[PDB]
Amino acid sequence: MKVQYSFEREFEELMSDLLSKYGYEMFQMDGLGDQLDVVKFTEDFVRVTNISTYFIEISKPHTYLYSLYRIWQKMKEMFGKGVADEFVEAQINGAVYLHDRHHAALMPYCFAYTLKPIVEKGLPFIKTIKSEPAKHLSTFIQHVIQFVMFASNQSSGAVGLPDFFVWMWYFVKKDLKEGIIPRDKLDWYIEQHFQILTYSLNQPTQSPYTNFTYLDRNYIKAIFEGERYPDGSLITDHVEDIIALQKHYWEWVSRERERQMFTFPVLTASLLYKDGKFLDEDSARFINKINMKWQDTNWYISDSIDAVAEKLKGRMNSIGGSDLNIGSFKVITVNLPRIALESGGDREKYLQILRHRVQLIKKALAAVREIIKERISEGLLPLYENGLMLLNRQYGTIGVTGVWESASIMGLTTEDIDGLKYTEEGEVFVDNVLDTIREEAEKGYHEYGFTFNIEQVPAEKAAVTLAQKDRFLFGEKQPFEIYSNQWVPLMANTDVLNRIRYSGKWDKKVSGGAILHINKTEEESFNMVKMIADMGVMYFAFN
Amino acid sequence: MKVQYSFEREFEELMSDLLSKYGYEMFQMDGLGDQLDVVKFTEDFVRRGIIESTIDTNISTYFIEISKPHTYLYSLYRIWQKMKEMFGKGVADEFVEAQINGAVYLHDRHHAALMPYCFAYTLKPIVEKGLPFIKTIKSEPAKHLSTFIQHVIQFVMFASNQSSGAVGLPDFFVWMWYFVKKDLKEGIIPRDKLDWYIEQHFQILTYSLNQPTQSPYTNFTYLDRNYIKAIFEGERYPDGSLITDHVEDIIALQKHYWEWVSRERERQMFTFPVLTASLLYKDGKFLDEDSARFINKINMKWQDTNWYISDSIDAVASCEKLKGRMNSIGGSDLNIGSFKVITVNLPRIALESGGDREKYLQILRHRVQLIKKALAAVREIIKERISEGLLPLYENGLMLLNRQYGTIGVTGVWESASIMGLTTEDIDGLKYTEEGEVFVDNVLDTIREEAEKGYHEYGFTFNIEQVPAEKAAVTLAQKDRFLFGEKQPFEIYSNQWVPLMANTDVLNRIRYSGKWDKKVSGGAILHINTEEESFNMVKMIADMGVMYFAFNT
Repeated sequence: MKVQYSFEREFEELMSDLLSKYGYEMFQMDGLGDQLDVVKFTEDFVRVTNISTYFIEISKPHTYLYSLYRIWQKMKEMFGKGVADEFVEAQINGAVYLHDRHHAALMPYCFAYTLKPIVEKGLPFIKTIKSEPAKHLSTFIQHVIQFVMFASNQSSGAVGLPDFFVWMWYFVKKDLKEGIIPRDKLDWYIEQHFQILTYSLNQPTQSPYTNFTYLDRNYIKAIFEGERYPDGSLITDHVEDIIALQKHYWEWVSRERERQMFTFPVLTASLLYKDGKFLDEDSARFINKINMKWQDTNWYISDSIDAVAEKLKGRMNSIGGSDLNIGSFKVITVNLPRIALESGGDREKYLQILRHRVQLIKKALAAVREIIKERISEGLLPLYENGLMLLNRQYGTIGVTGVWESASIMGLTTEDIDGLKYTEEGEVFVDNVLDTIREEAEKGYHEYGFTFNIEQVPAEKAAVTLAQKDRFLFGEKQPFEIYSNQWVPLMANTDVLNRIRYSGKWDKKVSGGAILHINKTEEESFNMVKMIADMGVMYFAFN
Repeated sequence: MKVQYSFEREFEELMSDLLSKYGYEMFQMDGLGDQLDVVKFTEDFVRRGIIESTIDTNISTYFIEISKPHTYLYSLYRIWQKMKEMFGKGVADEFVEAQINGAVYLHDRHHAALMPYCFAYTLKPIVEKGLPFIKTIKSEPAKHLSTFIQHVIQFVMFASNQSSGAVGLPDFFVWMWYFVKKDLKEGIIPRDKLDWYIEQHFQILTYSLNQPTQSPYTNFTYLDRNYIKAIFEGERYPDGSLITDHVEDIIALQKHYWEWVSRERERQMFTFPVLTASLLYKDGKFLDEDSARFINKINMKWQDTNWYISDSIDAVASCEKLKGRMNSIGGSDLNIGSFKVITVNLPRIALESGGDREKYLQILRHRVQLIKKALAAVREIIKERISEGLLPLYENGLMLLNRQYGTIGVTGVWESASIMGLTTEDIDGLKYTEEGEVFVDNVLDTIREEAEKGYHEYGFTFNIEQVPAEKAAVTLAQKDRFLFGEKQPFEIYSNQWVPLMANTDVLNRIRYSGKWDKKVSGGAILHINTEEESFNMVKMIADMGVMYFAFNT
């Protein structure tokens, strides 16, 4: 049988032309080949996973195809047919990578939420039961769990809870005062509620992506200045209890991750660091100590808290450490190796193409944003209507991947005694690439009325597929089986100091939209942490 | 674009022929017309929210619905393949034709070749082994109540996505009692806050089970002392104590939930779990009169609990021909379910028969015979899915295929009778004619005979259910109207022996349920629109042989 999908004529024409240009195997590589054949898909699938996976996966080609089409329509409406055509061509041939493409015309990527609207209003967007604002710890924890479950299904990416412990403390104290618990059973009641939360957030084939952030004293003071709990108390008056509550959780998981063997929430510590020292050295020494066991907390370093006290400021990171009330509605990544391949070694041409493609990506992000707005107006994204997800606090994200491979193809990498590295010219070249992307991102605000950011994305699948497409198009000229999601590859034989220095040079140019992975005593570890923080690295972890 | 789905030639031929013979409209009615067009489907979906507001769902609903036409089409194809393998091409073609034109109704059709319909579980494996079919986190057997509750919740969520229908937990309170007592003994709770700790876990459980568009369908059963003693004779808790030694603790805990739910159902307005009380009733009286009077009392407020009446506990004793009640609304016995329901469109046969009852019965027998084969095919497919490791509920002994019926469903008994000229109106309201009652008897007895033969024919047990048919009642009527026009005057077919809305004396309604509930072994429900008054009426209904009923308010 053949089934009719009812596209506009011009889109049909476009897809026919692209098919003729690139062949069926490009489409197959893009996930628009056999994958759209339900019988093949189903019979192949049915040969760790169970049936629940099937119903999730079966529709992904189809909702991708619809999303591509819808984005094309909106781009045509906004900028004209040629632009829309060019974007579709770029997405299908792999010059760019639309993330969560099966969701791109239906819902947004991620957000790091505050729990205040929950505490104050409960969960009125759910009708199957009425949920009065909580008044005890058990209710609060339930509500939080349900909120996470609901948000994971209203979005494609991470659910961040950086101020979780702030609001948890309040219900701990309130419960304590009203004698719901015996004091001698406080810690048991706390750890119980940790267990309930942690257990519920590690349930399926894979768990939703959540983030916790250990806020230091500076961040707590800065974020919640003036703000009050429900009882009228000032939040800033309980900084030491909130800290105490966070440390308890951190200690608890390090013991418990052995036993119960869970991943989430992904843990980040946010520390204000200036002039060679931590402004909250206690918290820093605590995290440094805790991490000794598993190295399970990511180090977030900042030199300022102005961002967290219409152009958007605040850190956005797909792994963790996204600031409170910050996110991204969509990421679209630039294939930098493609551009290298298209440039033929000419760096001027490289930068002209880069610039042009980043400009296209902005137009697509704008179009996606308009579609999200359409979804909101259609009553489909209640997290917006209920002011939990804020569109004015979401970036459009320009992604980058394959910086190293791109530089390599340009002949700007080498190897000396200290292993693999960029050449001097290669460092200048990366400087220029990143400065160009920055320039365009910054122009974006005035151009389209919302803020753009940049991230060196994890690219778990993109790093493979973009490489495959480039190999398909450029053959032996593209030697890499996979593109890199760090400034210098994880597997690379290179001195740790170079790695660190690169991160110290380039992390700032993406405003912390990157991570550094670095593979006998506390003071040693802490000396290293300080050394890395001194060099300007904004987000890192040891393995 | 035109997208290829890779069917065998015979199936494509068949579908094209059916298309030529019935027209696109029938396919559109069946869910295989414009619904397969992702663009039309999506464009449609995103403005229903606009129409909603004009008249008076969110994006999470989109990803659920978009694939249903497609997984139904695959399921139909797969069932056709398996039926061709098992019984030959003519049968398979016949079944596909019947399914598409509305002679039968395949339930959960978008799931039918992928997972089973329903089960009423025991929580013993969860208590003893935890949730080892989940890998995202380790889940050792619970030691405390809070953990037990969490595990039950996650089990429900997990099982709800491994099946299409209800998740029944008949012995929930049996196992919850244990953890309550255990935490009381070890001083986890202060005695003086014991009731508070319990209600907190009633809250947690109940919140979570009413908290998705629509919540998973769950069932609770108040087991009377007879059921508890009969089911759990010889069984022990993890501490080695006999469960039967705790009958009065289990009862008290069950009454506590029923009381709390009644008080709380108003405040929070939730629906689940669906409450049934299972009561042993013999020769004019409740064998557990205490529990019956309690239920009677607590129902005075919302009538939120359904009455399950049985004359025997033999079936449920210890829990190869399968015995035990199966009901899609509530009251399925412990360790009972159905892997699939396929309903016979009885009005269709009325229309086909032209008024002749022997023709009617010949066609019916043939249809039920075909349905049996379809159910046998679906069963084999589920077994394939099990061997492919896709249905861990079976691998971990929570879902039991040998404890699952293949279900022959029925809908439109009344409308079928009316089309046949076998209904009327007398002084006590609408009713069957004398000949109509015999006709209904013959229908049910014929299905019964075929069901009983099926066991020898196919090696598993068949049951019968007068299904709720929330959608089938409309679609079947519509299709019949499309095929037969004004000879099918009903906008909707009925899911009770007598239409809920019909002006007919309660006594007749009761009488009909008393005549026919047993023929479908309790696969039906009777809705009927001071305390002693209520109790007397309950007893009057039970004496008449009604097996499952409720009052509406």
